[PDB]
Amino acid sequence: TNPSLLLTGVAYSAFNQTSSDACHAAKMLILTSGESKYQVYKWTRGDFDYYSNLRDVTKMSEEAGEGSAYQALAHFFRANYFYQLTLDFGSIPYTDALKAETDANYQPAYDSQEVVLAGILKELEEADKMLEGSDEIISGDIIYNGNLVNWRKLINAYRLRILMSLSGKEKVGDIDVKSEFSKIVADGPLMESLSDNGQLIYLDQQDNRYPYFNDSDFGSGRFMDSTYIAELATRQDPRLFAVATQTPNAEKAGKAINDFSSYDGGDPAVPYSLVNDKAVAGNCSKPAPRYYQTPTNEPMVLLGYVEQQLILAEAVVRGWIQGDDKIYYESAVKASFEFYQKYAVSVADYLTQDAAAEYLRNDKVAYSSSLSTDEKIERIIMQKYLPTFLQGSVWLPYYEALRTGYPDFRRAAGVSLPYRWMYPQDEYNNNATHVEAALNEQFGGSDKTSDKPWWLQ
Ligand SMILES: [Cl-]
Ligand SMILES: [Cl-]
Ligand SMILES: [Cl-]
Repeated sequence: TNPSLLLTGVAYSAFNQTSSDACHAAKMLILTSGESKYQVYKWTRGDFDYYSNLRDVTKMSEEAGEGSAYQALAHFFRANYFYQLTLDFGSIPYTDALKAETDANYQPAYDSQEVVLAGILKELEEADKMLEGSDEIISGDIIYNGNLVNWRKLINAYRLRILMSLSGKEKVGDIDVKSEFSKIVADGPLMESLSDNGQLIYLDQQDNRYPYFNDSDFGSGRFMDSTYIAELATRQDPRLFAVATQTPNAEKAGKAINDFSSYDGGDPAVPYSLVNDKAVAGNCSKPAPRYYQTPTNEPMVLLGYVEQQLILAEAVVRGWIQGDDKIYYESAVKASFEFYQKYAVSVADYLTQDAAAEYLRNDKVAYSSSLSTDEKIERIIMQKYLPTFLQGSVWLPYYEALRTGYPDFRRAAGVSLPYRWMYPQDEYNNNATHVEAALNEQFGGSDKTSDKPWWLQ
């Protein structure tokens, strides 16, 4: 082996992450054949599966030369997995992780969420610095074909993602959140267009195909959530056509593809049996068939230009940086249309830049200085949320709803949105002392999905 071969594997695994479960929690999909615990906020324990991925990252770093670009990339991959892990749980193994075998008698101590977040922000800072000005020629880079500047852009965008998630904090470790954010924007580099997306391209070849291709979970029981359809339809958003089918009955009636009334979903917060009746009757939309019938569908975007620009828009509104928030917002929306136009081939004519410009003039979408601050934030977060259908943002749109309040996810009376996940049973079984110490440091001994983690306090 060699680091190039290992990079290919590490990069594929990281950039191929996606979560249909998250899309139930984020009110895009429903299950009508049974109760989805994600749809109705009944999850309990999470899992530590990303530690296996982290062990592969470690192997790639150990095989590479000290100070090499591969080592910089390892910091990026570590940051991405640790960020996702800490958002799930709070305190997690970090500094003490990955030093013994997974099945060793020794199991790792947990670091506080603040320590993890500050740590990975510093790892990303180090990665950006390591790559700066580098003439190193790497191989196996299936994301950016060896362009180290593109990696720096992605690293910096990721730092902004993390920092914006910490909008409720002045400091994280010794890092001043707003001043660090501003410094990164000033220094750059940042993604400049959709071409700079941190995304994985799929190919019609063994082990290289889109992850939902021929996924059996797309048959019976899977439909669009009525609230997501409504968010799109009320904005006259033609990305609706790209993500969803018409209802079977609307198709039968010969309603136009761009007739917003020909799309409908099921109510996620009523008993599923009632919504199954609506779906059986032919009155619910399903995910577009390209999501499971095409071997390359669309690239999986770990972190893209659309999100980056909307992070920047929010930072302007919050006063963290100067800039034109309207054009950050509009550049993001326009780029999202450009993305869907490429991959939603059957509805591409509705997704031109002329269509984007019209969409941006719609009620509920149009952005201007006269809007209230809360309205601006809602606009921005909504545009971050809408294009994350079956995408590489994984649970992040759910956590952004916890941070910002947007969207306000439909749920039955008395149902709370979980803040986090409980620790895996395996941790209680084999790492009990360290788990107990983590619960005592965080929540006075409690481990509940309703325990509010540090980043939201
Ligand atoms: Cl090397
Ligand atoms: Cl570990
Ligand atoms: Cl478990």
